[PDB]
Amino acid sequence: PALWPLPLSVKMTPNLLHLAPENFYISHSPNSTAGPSCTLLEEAFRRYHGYIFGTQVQQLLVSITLQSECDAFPNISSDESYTLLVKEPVAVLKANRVWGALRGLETFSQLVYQDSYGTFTINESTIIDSPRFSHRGILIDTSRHYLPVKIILKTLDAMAFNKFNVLHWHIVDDQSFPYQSITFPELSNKGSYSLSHVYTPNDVRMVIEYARLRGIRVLPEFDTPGHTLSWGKGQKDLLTPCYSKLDSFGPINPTLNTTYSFLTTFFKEISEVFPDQFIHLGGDEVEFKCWESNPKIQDFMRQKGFGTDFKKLESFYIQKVLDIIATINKGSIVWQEVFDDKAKLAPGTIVEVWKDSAYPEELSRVTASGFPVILSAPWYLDLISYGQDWRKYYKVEPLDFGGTQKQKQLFIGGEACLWGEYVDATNLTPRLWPRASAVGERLWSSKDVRDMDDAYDRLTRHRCRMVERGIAAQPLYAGYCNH
Amino acid sequence: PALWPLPLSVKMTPNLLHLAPENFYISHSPNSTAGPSCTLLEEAFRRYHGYIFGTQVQQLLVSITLQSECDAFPNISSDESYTLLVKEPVAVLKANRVWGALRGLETFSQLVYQDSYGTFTINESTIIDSPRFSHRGILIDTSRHYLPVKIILKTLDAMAFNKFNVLHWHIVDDQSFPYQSITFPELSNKGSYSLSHVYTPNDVRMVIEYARLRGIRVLPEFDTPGHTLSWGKGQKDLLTPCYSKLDSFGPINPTLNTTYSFLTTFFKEISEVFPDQFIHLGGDEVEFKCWESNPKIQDFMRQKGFGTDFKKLESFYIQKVLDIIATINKGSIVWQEVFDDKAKLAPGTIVEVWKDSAYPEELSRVTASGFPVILSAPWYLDLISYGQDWRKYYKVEPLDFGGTQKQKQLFIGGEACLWGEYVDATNLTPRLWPRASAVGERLWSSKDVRDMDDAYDRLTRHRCRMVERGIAAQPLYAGYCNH
Ligand SMILES: *[C@@H]1O[C@H](CO)[C@@H](O[C@@H]2O[C@H](CO)[C@@H](O)[C@H](O)[C@H]2NC(C)=O)[C@H](O)[C@H]1NC(C)=O
Ligand SMILES: *[C@@H]1O[C@H](CO)[C@@H](O[C@@H]2O[C@H](CO)[C@@H](O)[C@H](O)[C@H]2NC(C)=O)[C@H](O)[C@H]1NC(C)=O
Ligand SMILES: CC(=O)N[C@H]1C(=O)O[C@H](CO)[C@@H](O)[C@@H]1O
Ligand SMILES: CC(=O)N[C@H]1C(=O)O[C@H](CO)[C@@H](O)[C@@H]1O
Ligand SMILES: *[C@@H]1O[C@H](CO)[C@@H](O)[C@H](O)[C@H]1NC(C)=O
Ligand SMILES: *[C@@H]1O[C@H](CO)[C@@H](O)[C@H](O)[C@H]1NC(C)=O
Repeated sequence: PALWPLPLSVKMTPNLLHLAPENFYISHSPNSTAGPSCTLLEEAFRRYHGYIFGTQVQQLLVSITLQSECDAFPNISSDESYTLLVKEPVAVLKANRVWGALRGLETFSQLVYQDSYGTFTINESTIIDSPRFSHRGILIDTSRHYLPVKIILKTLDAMAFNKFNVLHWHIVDDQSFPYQSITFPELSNKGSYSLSHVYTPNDVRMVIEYARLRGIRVLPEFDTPGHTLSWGKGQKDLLTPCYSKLDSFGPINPTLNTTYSFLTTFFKEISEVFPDQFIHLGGDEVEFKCWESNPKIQDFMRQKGFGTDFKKLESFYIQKVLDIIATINKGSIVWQEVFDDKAKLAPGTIVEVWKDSAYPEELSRVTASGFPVILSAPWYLDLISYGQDWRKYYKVEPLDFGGTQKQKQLFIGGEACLWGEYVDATNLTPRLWPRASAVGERLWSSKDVRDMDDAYDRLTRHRCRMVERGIAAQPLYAGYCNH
Repeated sequence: PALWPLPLSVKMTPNLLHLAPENFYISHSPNSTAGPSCTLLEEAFRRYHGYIFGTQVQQLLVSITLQSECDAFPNISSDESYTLLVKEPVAVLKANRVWGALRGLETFSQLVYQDSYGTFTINESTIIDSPRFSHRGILIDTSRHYLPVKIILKTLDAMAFNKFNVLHWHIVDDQSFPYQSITFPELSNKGSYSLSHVYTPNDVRMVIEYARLRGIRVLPEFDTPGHTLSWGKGQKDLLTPCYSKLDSFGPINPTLNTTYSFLTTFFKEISEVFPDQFIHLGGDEVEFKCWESNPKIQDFMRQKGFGTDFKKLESFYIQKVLDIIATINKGSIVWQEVFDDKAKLAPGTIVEVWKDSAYPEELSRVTASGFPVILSAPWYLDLISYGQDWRKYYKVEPLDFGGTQKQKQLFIGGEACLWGEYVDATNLTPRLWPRASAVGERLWSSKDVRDMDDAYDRLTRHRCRMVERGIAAQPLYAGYCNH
């Protein structure tokens, strides 16, 4: 009886219906673009029947209206709207695509409950729902700490329970390179913490398909030019050597052709491994020091007439990378610095705003320039604090920044980020849930859903539900669960 | 060979000795006051054999010098010192009491490591060790959230790995009364979150014996007169009705004869259930408004000539409870307010300093008045923050306050506290370890052990060892463990 996220339009009635575990079917409506050949739906039907059961409404008929997209990979443009008509003798779930059906199945399971005598019950009701924003993501960091594939899958399960639809996989960084590249086997061979802390091509396909079956996009992030210390272990001459030499290395060297030919071969591979339409190129916190200390780079700066402005060198670099992505049928997402340091961005390039200091203004600037924008700044869940910090994440109102409606339309969503300096398998799940659920509701539910007492009431029970489903979500406050 | 806490004296040699898993015995020296009939040692030998193994030193002989105390419960006066002589063919662990042997076994297990080829190895070495402080505790809160017995047992194991010797069990409080009382069945029947959220007499015995086998004291805290809301559900007319009329209640009513007869009977039961010599009476955050609003109490204040000074009414209450404890062969521990509010305490009453505003001065006052003191103030592990907060707990130097040497001798130790408003079985362990390990080394090791790099280096490996032993201790920073 606790809905989370709260659907767009909910109409409940005090009429009670009952379900019989051994005689309740989730089936395909005779009128549907999907049938038993639709693996995604067939698996969801079985999956949710187990989540639900561990007068009589004897069946839930599922009807997909338009071409189902059952065999496709979800996209930022995917329609996740759906309609739920709970009545006897047959309940009906209707949606334009399989994506909306997935969400509706989750909502339906949250409606079913057991009364005082253990009787499976559901109230007669009508639900009309659709997300406020299209990009609702969780960022995981598998470089600062390697995360076993199983916990990544458990995270995707929790994401589906919360209607998140994007897993921003910040797979590599300075400390380690777990991604196993087939065209460049020395990256992980030499950059991984160990050969037992790597993601084989199969581990990757596994995350991706498991995510697809839940309507979740897997956005890979291969951060450059900064945050690339671990890439140097296996790719010679990629990183920039620093000077008082020094045994220190800086960001990727943007003045070498070998750098671009390597990035060209590497991203062609990424374009073939990750089916998502987008590739996050990163571009955050590039340290200019080593570049400036390097003699050859000083000459390159002279030959290009960049003077002493290294943002131009950064821009030069990012623009060549951006161009490579553009030739491999992929879109690009970058951290705000790429935009702030005046790089020339092609239309459609998504900018992710992560810096907390006056981010509403950064939102105006980005959308003013006409670029799609994603907000993560107020949702750095790795920055833990004492108490109910879920309230501050919940209270955020993303569209509160100066701009026209056309500008506001460039805002496509946000992400709760769980960077890994202090996170691994021992503490990931409770740190992530239910704190991220606050971001989930703010990104899915209408802007007006803001009552804190009601939020607390539904979140408390949704958290217990996550625990009964095997997600070690931490408590909101003193209390207990009846599970 | 990552020792934690760092022993008092460690003399290491580069000579390597090796152990044969199938041919390595931990035995009673023929010269020892303990033998096979000593269950505590027999269980430890077995337990540590499994921890160690998941120029040959064939055996580790254990010699207890004075009366063993094998069948007793540990006490604040217990001698935990020991000596470890690691040499071939027989190593020797010698201690005055079994308590020191327990500590020695842990240290011995930390000296054994597997070399590059999986060979069990240990460096020839000599260790002389004893704790800097006698009271080294962890406070758990099973009221704000019920904790299944298994996580309490699990916590006791981690405490042993870290040389903690006191479990401060804040068993009840405002939100729930999990303790099952035989004399007062309704306290838990009506005050627990549910009947499946209680500690039966058997649950309590289990915690107590499991702790004893590890040289850990179980210190019970039944907080009064404040923090007693749940006690009111099953014991009528115990709590003070507040007025202004009001279906509202405050702390325990100190003016009724029924209160003291009830507490006399209740604490007699506690003195029989918990073998530890001390009972923590609590006494923190007593709100006076409810008392002030009660007519009958106002009368009592008049009859007693207390005027409008309710601290006198508080002192009155706690002094009577303190007297009850004194008549049942137990000592008392109280939160600082009892001392601060000028209650008359008998010699030997221990005062726990928990308020962090100028706690060093509070330490000065308490010891100046001649009372033993325990510090928890700077170690509130429930108050989480971003990053390596383990370092701030580690940097604390407890004896840095004004006082003579005699005053300083009254400081008997401290506790790392993990209050439960935001803690239950889903997040307790990773939140508690290795953060509490910092406090563990400050309370055990000498005052001069303060190098941060060395601490970081040993803690990091100690944390991996904890994970290996089944404790989901969270990471200190980026990295990995050689699983
Ligand atoms: C689902 O239906 C039940 C009715 O069977 C609703 O429960 C009733 O709630 C109202 C007001 O809260 C009470 O007056 C009734 O006593 C309840 N029913 C019973 C058992 O008599 C329940 O509120 C409905 N769900 C929602 C949220 O609409
Ligand atoms: C335990 O013994 C080993 C081996 O004698 C010590 O390690 C040697 O340390 C020296 C100098 O630090 C190195 O040159 C050797 O290469 C090491 N031996 C090995 C493993 O090849 C080790 O220091 C001793 N342990 C302690 C803490 O004293
Ligand atoms: C865009 C981004 O967040 N970059 C870095 C940062 O500034 O903070 C995080 C920790 O909070 C780090 O993990 C990231 O590497
Ligand atoms: C002595 C003591 O700590 N008393 C209260 C407090 O002030 O802080 C804790 C939370 O940090 C609460 O759980 C305790 O009930
Ligand atoms: C399918 O559509 C037809 C025609 O609109 C209608 O008569 C029939 O009742 C529908 N069947 C179901 C199960 O919805
Ligand atoms: C026990 O003590 C005796 C007498 O001091 C000594 O001879 C013997 O070696 C000791 N045994 C062991 C195993 O330490």
